[PDB]
Amino acid sequence: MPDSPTLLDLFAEDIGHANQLLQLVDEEFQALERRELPVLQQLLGAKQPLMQQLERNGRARAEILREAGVSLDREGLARYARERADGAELLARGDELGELLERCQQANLRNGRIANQASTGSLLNILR
Repeated sequence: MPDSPTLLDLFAEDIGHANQLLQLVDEEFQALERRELPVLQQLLGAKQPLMQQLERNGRARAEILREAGVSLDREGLARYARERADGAELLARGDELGELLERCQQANLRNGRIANQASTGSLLNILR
């Protein structure tokens, strides 16, 4: 019976936002390499709404799983998914999101090593 689209929609939205974040972090890497200072502030401004959306959507996904009485990890998602028609897609998207968030975290650490990596670093700590 359970077939609400909400969880899958949250994953779909977050994959889009994580891809956009990764691209902005790469854009920032290029700017740093090229010593383009003015753009760095603008790239921070572009990352803000994404990190907010990722934070909020993480909290949404966590709340859905918690209310279903499952653990907030891949085994819990798998339990949630088990009897759902959309279950294989849930799992596939969850795993893709986990890879993208890790890629964002790494790329941001690479930039940081070169304030504007702070909120990115924090949000990704929280989300992982």
